[PDB]
Amino acid sequence: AREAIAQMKAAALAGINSRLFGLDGNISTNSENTERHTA
Amino acid sequence: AREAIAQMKAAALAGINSRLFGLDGNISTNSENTERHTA
Repeated sequence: AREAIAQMKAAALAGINSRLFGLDGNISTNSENTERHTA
Repeated sequence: AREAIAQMKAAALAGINSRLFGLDGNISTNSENTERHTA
């Protein structure tokens, strides 16, 4: 049975790419403006 | 008659090869695979 177990564990895991990062929360698509308006 | 009996017993047994074994039950024409399949 020691063989058959390892065959199961290996058969049920393939293609799963770990990729320890998820996604970052910090977005900056465009920097902050910091300018004014007048008439 | 002691002679004639022994002649019968010897005449009626010839070519019979004893061969105390019959046949074994254990067959192994090809060993057991123990491998998997995936897509």
